[PDB]
Amino acid sequence: GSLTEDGLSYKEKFVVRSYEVGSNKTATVETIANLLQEVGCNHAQSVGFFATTTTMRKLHLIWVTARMHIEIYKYPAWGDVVEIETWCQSEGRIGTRRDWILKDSVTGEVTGRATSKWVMMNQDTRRLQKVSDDVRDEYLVFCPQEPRLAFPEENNRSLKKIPKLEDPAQYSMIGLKPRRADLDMNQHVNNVTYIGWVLESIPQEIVDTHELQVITLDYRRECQQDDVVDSLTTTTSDSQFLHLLRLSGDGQEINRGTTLWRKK
Amino acid sequence: GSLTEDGLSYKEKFVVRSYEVGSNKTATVETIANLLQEVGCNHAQSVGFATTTTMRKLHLIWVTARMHIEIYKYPAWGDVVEIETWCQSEGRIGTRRDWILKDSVTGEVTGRATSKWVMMNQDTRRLQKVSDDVRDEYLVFCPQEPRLAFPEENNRSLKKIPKLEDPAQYSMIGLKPRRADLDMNQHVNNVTYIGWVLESIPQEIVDTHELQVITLDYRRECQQDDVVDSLTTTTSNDSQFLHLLRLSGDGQEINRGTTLWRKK
Ligand SMILES: NC(=O)c1cccc(Cl)c1
Ligand SMILES: NC(=O)c1cccc(Cl)c1
Repeated sequence: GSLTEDGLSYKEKFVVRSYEVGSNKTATVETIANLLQEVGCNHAQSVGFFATTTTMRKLHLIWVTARMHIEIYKYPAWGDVVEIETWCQSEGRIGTRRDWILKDSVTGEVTGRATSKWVMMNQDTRRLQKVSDDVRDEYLVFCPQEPRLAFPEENNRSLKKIPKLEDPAQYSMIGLKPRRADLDMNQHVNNVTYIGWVLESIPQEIVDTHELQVITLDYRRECQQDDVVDSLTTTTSDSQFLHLLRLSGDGQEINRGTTLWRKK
Repeated sequence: GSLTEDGLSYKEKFVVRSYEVGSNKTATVETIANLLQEVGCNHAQSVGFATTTTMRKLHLIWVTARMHIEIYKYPAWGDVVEIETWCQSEGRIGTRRDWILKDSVTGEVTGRATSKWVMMNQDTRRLQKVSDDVRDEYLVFCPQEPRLAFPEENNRSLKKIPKLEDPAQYSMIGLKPRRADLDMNQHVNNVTYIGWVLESIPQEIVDTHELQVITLDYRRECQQDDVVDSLTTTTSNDSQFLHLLRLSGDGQEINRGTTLWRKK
């Protein structure tokens, strides 16, 4: 992988692996999400970087995902080369946004796009906060100054408010627990695991006859290593679904989301 | 990746990804096992394939009976690991796939693995010896003189594994596969069983030791709607364990294995 000519974005090529594909012999949305995370990590490493600035480490501040939005037009087949370009943009004091463009390496056509919102949090107390002047100054030199959006369209799917699923849910998958492969190097549950858990409550018949086109996921709270999750889904309609992940016992919300599926 | 000069083995280089590492910032044994499977798939594709012409006609497949992996050094995040793989016929019993892992920079062997595969009818699940017609079709892709990753006289790769007796010292109850655990054929990936074995190892061992050796027997599959119990008993500065995976209800065995851990 490499930073582009202007040093304001990063590109990387990936060959889709045999274990990364589903029953359609194309990459799962979880493989795509893992690759987006990997190209995001290589971008931070290439520019001097958890990927925190000098002041953030001193104050015990980290970047945490508030929302992930992914739209796939074509899932790459096993053996195909996919190229991903990623960049960051400051959204003032609210936080930052990381965006991605996925392309077929052979045709150069855009096969997908993603956008994510990140907020600053104290890693010990878990308290959110606006981004400081000094912290902003440290990372602004790595972001394009004019807006560059993967989802430019006014009133698009990436910024829509998501409601809370009401009981009873139409479908459910209960007792989901993370295993050691679900944890990252910091012993926290990988953000991609939550996408898998959302997808667990989609009926098999939808998975078999439809392809996932859009997934928007809000992150409210973490699932700890010893927590148990219930995944809930209700059809709101192409097929559209409303999703809710909550802790198995008290019913404490961890995530909410929506999916849009297209008939094959 | 590429077949070597003589066309009897295959080599591939892999850069270790951010999500592929554990708490030590080096590749998990499940990442290693996934890579072994990937280089095995690319080898079969490069030589014309994962069944021969006669196998497809008779509805016969290759299934893993045993996997044995020994790691001397786990590659760090960002490191390049090179893996060489080859197959050998073991007469009518079946075949063996072997692997050598090396650090690309030093050329030092950092790991090795060996696996035994048997022929099974896809539909009835009945095993069978390898016929001459099938043998003739794949023998041209194997070295004729023996080439063993584990040449040693009384090495760990061929030791008989006993059945863990109740009560187990440790256990992890109610493990269930999710859609990311399935391969393109909708069967549970062989690497998931390694993860489930490791689930019953106490955290203190994972935190202070490194896994050196894992030997795993495969007896029966876990189906998409099955629930598994992972059982471990210490059999021993090195720690050794006896492992058993069984179906949560009737206690039907699916796997048995052993692990050897060395203090960090
Ligand atoms: N991790 C960061 O602070 C950050 C901010 C902007 C661009 C990049 Cl590459 C990284
Ligand atoms: N899949 C096979 O039958 C096989 C047998 C020997 C070598 C290789 Cl590369 C493949």
